[PDB]
This record gives sequence, structure tokens and C-alpha cells, in this order.
Amino acid sequence: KIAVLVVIYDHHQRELNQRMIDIQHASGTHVLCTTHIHMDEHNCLETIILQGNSFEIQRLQLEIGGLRGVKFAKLTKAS
Amino acid sequence: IIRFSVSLQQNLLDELDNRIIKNGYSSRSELVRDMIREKLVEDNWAEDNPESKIAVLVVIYDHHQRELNQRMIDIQHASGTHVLCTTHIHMDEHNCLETIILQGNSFEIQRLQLEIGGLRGVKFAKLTKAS
Amino acid sequence: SIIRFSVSLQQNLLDELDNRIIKNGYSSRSELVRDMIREKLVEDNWAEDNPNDESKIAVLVVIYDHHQRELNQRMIDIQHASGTHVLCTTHIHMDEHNCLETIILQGNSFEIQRLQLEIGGLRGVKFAKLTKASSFEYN
Amino acid sequence: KIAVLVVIYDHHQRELNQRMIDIQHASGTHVLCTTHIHMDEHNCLETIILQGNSFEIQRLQLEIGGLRGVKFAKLTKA
Ligand SMILES: [Mg+2]
Ligand code: NI
Ligand code: NI
Ligand code: NI
Ligand code: NI
Repeated sequence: KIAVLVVIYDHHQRELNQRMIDIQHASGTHVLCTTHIHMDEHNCLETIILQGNSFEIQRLQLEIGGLRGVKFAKLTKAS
Repeated sequence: IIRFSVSLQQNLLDELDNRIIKNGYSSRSELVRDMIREKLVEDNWAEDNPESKIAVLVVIYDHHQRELNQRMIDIQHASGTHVLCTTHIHMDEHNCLETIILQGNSFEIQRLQLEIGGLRGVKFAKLTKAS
Repeated sequence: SIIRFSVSLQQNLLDELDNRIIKNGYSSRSELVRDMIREKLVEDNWAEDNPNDESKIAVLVVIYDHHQRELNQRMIDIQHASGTHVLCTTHIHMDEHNCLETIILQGNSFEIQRLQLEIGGLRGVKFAKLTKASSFEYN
Repeated sequence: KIAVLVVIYDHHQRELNQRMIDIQHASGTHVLCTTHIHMDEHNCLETIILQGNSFEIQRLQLEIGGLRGVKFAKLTKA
């Protein structure tokens, strides 16, 4: 399975990027790459693309989805 | 921070519970948090008026399908939506995945998703709406 | 009926949710939320890959113009090549340029949903929407 | 304007049909017709098609949704 996680987060939350990076390096999944754009002055949008088993993918969204300053983390899956 | 009460029929609470397992949520509230956060984006998209909403279109397609990539270019150009960025993954010989960050109004963005998805050689097209 | 239980949640997130109650046409928080969860558990139950599961029930509601040539047959053909089983369809002649159909369908969630997308994309079809029935609701 | 109510209900609940019929005849809406099929040995599925203002339509779903033996009443509007 390949998946894409879309994350919207607070631009002013300090150290949040670091945490998100720690998580993705610790992850059992294979993260192919991430892309970041400013939506505006307050919010960044992030696309994380990944391959792995659905269990390891789910844990990634939960770990990320729970951080403070994360507005949301939405998963899309394909076969 | 803060706790509040909800009333659910029995059969719905059990399914929620079951779903907590199937998906590996730690708590009930973690999954309700998730439902709310996505219900809010959904209600922001349905239904204001004018721009400038953000969405991510995820697309899987076969690059051996002739003209398709240019069909997608043309279709997007005639849409009124603005592409902010696209990432492309060469998955294998016969699959490409694209994430296309789009800005515009909800109607044009959604119409674009249906148009792209209807194209031959397009195996998967899915929108993730943002707010 | 009814089992109360608790949800822990960021303050700001509850306010944002609370400001939906009236706009969505609801009178209380409970009713809004309880419907959100019902709708999400169903979608989630349908967003699940179980390749041979023909027990699922859905109602497809369609509005279209009968003046559009070939369309009705396109719908017949599309449904025939879908693997879904039609149990029944009611048709209302609304006026000169509008027919409404309620099609009761049985099959697996993927084929049923694919059918909704296919019909909805046809020219002359003005409206096509699925009402899903999931088994935790009635079984 | 035009709406469809989908209702799944308990096949073994006695007098429920009557109640559902009383309610639709009493209703402020114009009910065009209803269709019933057995989903299995325990559950019936019912499609009610109606025209009316959203207020009268909403009250129909609530009144039907509230009966005993009714598993659910889901509304679609066009
Ligand atoms: Mg190829
Ligand atoms: Ni910045
Ligand atoms: Ni490629
Ligand atoms: Ni007709
Ligand atoms: Ni019977």
C-alpha cells in the first residue's frame, strides 16, 4: 500500500517540525518524501507520502494527529 | 483540556468501540476528535459562495497512456483553479502518483476531481479538502 | 435507548463544534454529534476492503432528464455490468424534464459506490446520491 | 422540495406499519408513494418519497425515526 497523509498545522508552534521529523524517522513505514507550503501567515500544509502496512501507517497518523499545533491529519489509501 | 457528555444508542457505541480496535485508537475521544475535525472542514466546504479554499488532489495513473498527462494539464488550465505545487512519485513502470495542491472555489475544485477521475488511464483520483 | 459517556477535547475545538449546532439545523450538541458519529462509522464501514461481501444494502436516488437519448439504457447497461443486484426501483415522473428514481441495491461496498460515481458522471443525470445501510444499524 | 426517506425496521414489531401509515396520512407533506422490501427475515426496508417544505419533511423523519422497531430513518433532499 501507498498512502498520502495531509497535515495542516500552526505556523507559529515552535519545535513542531522537529517533532514531526523525529516521528517520521522513527516510523516503521517507508516515508518517501514530504512537501510543505504556507497556506497563509498562520497555517502550513504538509503532504507526507508513504509506503507500508496499514498498521504502521495508522500509527503514523495518530502520532502526528495528536501533536499540539496540528489542526488535522487526513489519510488517503490506495491498493 | 475539558470533558463533555454525549448520548449514543447502545449499538452505535459498540461499533465505535469495534472501530477503535480496527483502527488502533487509544481512546474514544481520540476518534471523536478526528470525526469533528473532519466534519468541520466538510461544513466549511458546504457551502459558502465566492475562493480561496485549499485542497490536495491525489492522483494515480499510467504514464504510458498517451496524451493523458497533457489532458490533465489542459483540464486544470481551463478550470479556474490555481495549482500551488505538485509532487510526483514514479511508483513503477505503469503507475505514477501525484499530489496536486489546489486553490480556488469549492465547486471548481470538486468539478476538477470528477473530470480527472473520469479520464482513461486514471486509476485513482481523490480530494482531501482543507480549512 | 440512550447511553451517556464522556469525551475529552480541546476547548477551542468544542467551541468550533458548538457553533455548528444552529447552522446545521440542530437544537443540541448531543444530536449533532450523535449523527456525525453515525455517518462516520457507516462511511468507515463502507471505506473498508472486504472483496467478497454481498450483504450490503443501499438506496441510490437519481434525478435525470428522460429527454436525454440513450441515457436510461446507459444506466441499465452500467448497472448490469456492475455485479450489484437491483432488488427494486420506483420511478416518479416529476415533470417534463425530470425523473426521480430510487434504486434499491445489494452487493459489496466498492461496486455499489463505483456505480454511484459512474451514473453521477453521465450526461443528463442532474443528481445521484447513495444512502448506505450498514449492518451494525439493524443486524 | 422533493425528498426520499429510507427506513429500515423490525419485521416482527406488531402494529408498526399501521403507525407509519397513520403518520404519513396525518403529515403536512405530500407523500407520493412508499415501497417495501424484505431485506431478510428480521428487517424490512422502506422507501418513502415526498414533496413538501423542509419543516414538514423534517417532522416526518422525526415522528417516524422515533417509533419503536424503527432501526433508522435517513433523509435525502434534492
Ligand atoms: Mg503503462
Ligand atoms: Ni514560514
Ligand atoms: Ni512517474
Ligand atoms: Ni419519468
Ligand atoms: Ni414478511
